[PDB]
Amino acid sequence: MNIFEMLRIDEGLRLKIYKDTEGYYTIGIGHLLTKSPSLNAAKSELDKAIGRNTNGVITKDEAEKLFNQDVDAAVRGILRNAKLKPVYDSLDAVRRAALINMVFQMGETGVAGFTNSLRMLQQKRWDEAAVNLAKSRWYNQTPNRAKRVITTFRTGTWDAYK
Ligand SMILES: [Cl-]
Ligand SMILES: [Cl-]
Repeated sequence: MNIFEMLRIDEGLRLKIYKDTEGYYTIGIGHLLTKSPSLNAAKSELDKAIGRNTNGVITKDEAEKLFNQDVDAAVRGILRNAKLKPVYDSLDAVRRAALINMVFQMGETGVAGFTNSLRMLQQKRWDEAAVNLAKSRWYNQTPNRAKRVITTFRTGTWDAYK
């Protein structure tokens, strides 16, 4: 298990434009295209992202290319953020993947707002952090996925993804 296999489980793989759990146009392995309700706007974002005039359909290789870029972008966002970087640096590689997962789903600014959970993670108060993380819109709207990520923070193992 690693961050790519983890997010592939959590996000799935779809080669045609679909709506994510929030209703937003998405493709591939959780590649958000736009929050606009216009399918045409989403297709324009897709064509720009891929470099060709699709029409809402991509290949598996193309989906994996976006995925690699999106995982990169999550890590780079963590490292450039003054709240997220110290927490990330303080973690083991398994829990680092859990934080990347959160940033992939919600964005750098969103995760950086979890001030109290971030402090508990920095303090390595794993059970307390897990309780605090679940007190969130995140957990309520995607509870099975959040439970997997929270278990990863709590245990530092991949048990929730086996
Ligand atoms: Cl993008
Ligand atoms: Cl879920």
